[PDB]
Amino acid sequence: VDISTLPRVKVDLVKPPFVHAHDQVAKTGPRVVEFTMTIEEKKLVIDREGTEIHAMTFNGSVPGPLMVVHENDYVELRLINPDTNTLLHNIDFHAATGALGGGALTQVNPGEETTLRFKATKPGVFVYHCAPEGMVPWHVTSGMNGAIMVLPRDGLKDEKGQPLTYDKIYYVGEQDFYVPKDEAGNYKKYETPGEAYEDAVKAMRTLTPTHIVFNGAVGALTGDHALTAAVGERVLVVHSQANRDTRPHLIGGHGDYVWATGKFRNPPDLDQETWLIPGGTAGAAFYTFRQPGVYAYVNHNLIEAFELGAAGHFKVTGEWNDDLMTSVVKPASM
Amino acid sequence: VDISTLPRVKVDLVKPPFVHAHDQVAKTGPRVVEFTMTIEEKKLVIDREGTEIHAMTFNGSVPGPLMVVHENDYVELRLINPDTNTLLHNIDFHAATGALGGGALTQVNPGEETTLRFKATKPGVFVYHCAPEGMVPWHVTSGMNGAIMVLPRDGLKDEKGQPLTYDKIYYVGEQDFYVPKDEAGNYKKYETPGEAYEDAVKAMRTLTPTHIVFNGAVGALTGDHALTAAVGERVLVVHSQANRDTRPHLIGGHGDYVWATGKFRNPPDLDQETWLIPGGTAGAAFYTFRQPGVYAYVNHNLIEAFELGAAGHFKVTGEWNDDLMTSVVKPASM
Amino acid sequence: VDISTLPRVKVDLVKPPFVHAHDQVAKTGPRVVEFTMTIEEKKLVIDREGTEIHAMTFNGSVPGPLMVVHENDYVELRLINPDTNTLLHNIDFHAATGALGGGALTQVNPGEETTLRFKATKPGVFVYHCAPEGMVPWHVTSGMNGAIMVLPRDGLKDEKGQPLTYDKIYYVGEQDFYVPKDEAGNYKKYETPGEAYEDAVKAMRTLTPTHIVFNGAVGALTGDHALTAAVGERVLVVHSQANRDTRPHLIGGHGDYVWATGKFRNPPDLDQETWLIPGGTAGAAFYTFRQPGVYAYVNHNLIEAFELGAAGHFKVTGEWNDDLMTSVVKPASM
Ligand SMILES: [Cu+2]
Ligand SMILES: [Cu+2]
Ligand SMILES: [Cu+2]
Ligand SMILES: [Cu+2]
Ligand SMILES: [Cu+2]
Ligand SMILES: [Cu+2]
Repeated sequence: VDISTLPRVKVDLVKPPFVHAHDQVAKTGPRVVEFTMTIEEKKLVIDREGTEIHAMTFNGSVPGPLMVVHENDYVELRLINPDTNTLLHNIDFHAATGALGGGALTQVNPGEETTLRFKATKPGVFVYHCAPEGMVPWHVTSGMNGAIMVLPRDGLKDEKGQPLTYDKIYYVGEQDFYVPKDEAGNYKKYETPGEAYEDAVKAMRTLTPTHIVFNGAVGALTGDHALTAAVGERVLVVHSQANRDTRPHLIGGHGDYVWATGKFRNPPDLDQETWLIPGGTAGAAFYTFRQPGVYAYVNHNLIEAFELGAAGHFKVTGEWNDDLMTSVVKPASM
Repeated sequence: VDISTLPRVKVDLVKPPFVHAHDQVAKTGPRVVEFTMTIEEKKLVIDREGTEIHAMTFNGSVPGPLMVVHENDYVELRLINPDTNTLLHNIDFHAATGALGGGALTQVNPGEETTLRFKATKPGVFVYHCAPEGMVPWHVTSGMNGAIMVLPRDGLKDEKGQPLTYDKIYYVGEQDFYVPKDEAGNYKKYETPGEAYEDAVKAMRTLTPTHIVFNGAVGALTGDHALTAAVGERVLVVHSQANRDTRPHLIGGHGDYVWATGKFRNPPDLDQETWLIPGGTAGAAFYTFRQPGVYAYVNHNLIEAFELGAAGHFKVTGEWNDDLMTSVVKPASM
Repeated sequence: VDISTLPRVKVDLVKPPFVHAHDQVAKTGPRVVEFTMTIEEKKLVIDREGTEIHAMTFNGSVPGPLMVVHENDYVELRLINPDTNTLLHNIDFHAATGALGGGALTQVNPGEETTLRFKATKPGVFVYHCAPEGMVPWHVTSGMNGAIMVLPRDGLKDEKGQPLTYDKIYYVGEQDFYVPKDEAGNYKKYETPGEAYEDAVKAMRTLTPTHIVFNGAVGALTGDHALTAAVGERVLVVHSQANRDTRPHLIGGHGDYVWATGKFRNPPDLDQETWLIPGGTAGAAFYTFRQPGVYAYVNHNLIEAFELGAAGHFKVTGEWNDDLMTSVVKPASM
């Protein structure tokens, strides 16, 4: 059908871990869904020590925002590279077919913009990332990645084909950073991107992240920015990792239904404690909360979680179920 | 139903890789299944060189013992921290719902004990581990982890819904250790836990294990402690890894039915050569032996297996099947 | 049935990434399928810098060639170790049952040969590799591994049981090398295998590959050796990794049907962006091309892909579909 005959809808994105408005079950026929993102090179402080890096972002955040469409919609993205940036950038959608996911068509120097359209022919959560030829892992591991969710037109389904409807959704982007270290182990900083590049390559070639964070920094999804839920709410957590495997775990909960490799035509795995999201993938986990209190949500390499940054929190409201768990004898002498 | 009306049964645990007595198919209604574990901080020699570490254990072993219940039983654990220990400990069950898996309710100083109860609402094999706030990966990577199996009340089923009944079960706990090294590469020892802690953190932050072992030491599941089976026996191998991914493989065999991420509501994967158990998970593999002789059971990063310790053996009794395999021409000149 | 009554067919192998002739659906009853491989120790240049290693190969290549049979055929392999080699070698088939996959029966010194037969009782793609007791990871990580495909007798099937027929097949072997480095970071070379062995062990124990390549070298599956396809062709890519996990991704495409852990009795995963092939496994991905142009095929740890070597290309012929993807506004000022 002629694409100029289709409805157009403009999305206004939100910063992760929040997700822009959308309907689970498609309330219209196929649409051209219009998005705009502005690339921002910016300094970011990523840890409690004050370590500051030169991040490369879509729309000012690490991760980039979650885009949401339905299967067989068209995604039309206007990608802007303002002249205040210094580098060449582009975008590759793992949801898309052809031209390196769009990367071959979206190369923008500072001061340029472009508009890409693709048909979202496969349902699932997918990574998107910058990928300039010859500099790909540098851009991705500088934070230049996010995700897109392509919902089935009739929403999510369980392993038996019955509906799964979330009440809340969050997007956790997990980022491995490779901050270059001197021989004593202290981070180096650099005066220009070119002067940094060889030691970024050197740091990356060790394959050992210095930091692994959610939402761009140690502690970002804690305190006043903890995720929230109520007992009995159905929550979908989309989780991406553009470059290394991760093993998400909700401490005190489960993934009731998990698409570990993120593709909704497949039945979910049930009752997961932990699951493996391969580097280069988005996964999604659905959970109905049953207990109030604090939860941690981690990469279950616990060194990565608690020493390198890959941990966030939920604060859950509601009543405690002593049938599901109780302290019979509280800690006491002997 | 009122929990005080339920039967109580006391389990007496056994040391891994053996598993305490149980019935695959539940012979009673739901029960409160009572367990006791005593925490033991102890020196352990982990390799053939004599490297000795200060391990932190549940019940004196690495891994902690396998607990076995059925779905919708209640697990009631008395956790004892004797005054001969020096540290604070607790326990998080990945099988449980709420309070950080129990960790928020089970904090015991030396000289204290506690009793936790939870409902085992989801069937599968699950990790349990110590997780004291601010010291989590140190305790887990000191050996303070084990697993619990929550059987379906009607036992295990194959991908078609027919029964799978094991004749024997073993529990392989796989442990990544991070023994601190000086600049020359030799292990350091320490005089107190506090004096060790920073270099343990430093060692962990390299993300590179020094040792990866089954049942607490290089070679533990070999020789007089090799696993055993007979041709035609059905064996379930439960395998856990609380902190890093592993890729188990039976050299000379297969996983006929594998729950790689350990959750029995899902159909197993058939005919696996190797499978991925993510860090923070227990998996289970069912195999019917068809050939006698020696088998190795490994993490199939073969460096991890054969240089770092992640290898055990089966000794299998019975008759050789030349239809399945034979040497047509034995090795000879030309 | 008496094996001497069965047909014999001799296969003539081809060098990867190509695959010898075969029929998807079995056109005969069960056969003894005869293969010959000659071990070759040889120098190989593995990167653009000219780094040369002493590789250990089956049939002169890294990976060894793909062998193809059907379920319940017998594989009969004549393995030759010419006297021009210096080491002991053998072979373990993950497809086989008993005697360490054949390794216990196939130990050949230089100047010896042997013939092994096994029944291919399970359908899937499987690793094969050398595994001499006490030297296993050295041989495997020197390149001495390949794969075997055991097709179902009625060919491949989708998640619904309908046929999947490929038009083309390729075999990508992915190799992690551990070239020993001095303290300055430069590669060492060695005068004999014995003089190399300790530092190979030392290099392996770091767990950090120096190189991760497809088809034996950086860039091997590019340029005049890029993989090829046409729009509308159905392609199966078999991918093995004998020692470390990998996360394959077709840049600009998908895995339409993926057996990530390689075993065809299981339904494939649909619509994958990226998938996890555990170390010690072969996986297979089926894709129907929809767009022409250049694709990259990578391990989606992009550092591993673009800095360490784990990247190849497809060149795809045919017409561009602007409905699936188009540049609406090409990159331009503002
Ligand atoms: Cu960029
Ligand atoms: Cu990508
Ligand atoms: Cu502890
Ligand atoms: Cu845990
Ligand atoms: Cu060899
Ligand atoms: Cu193997």
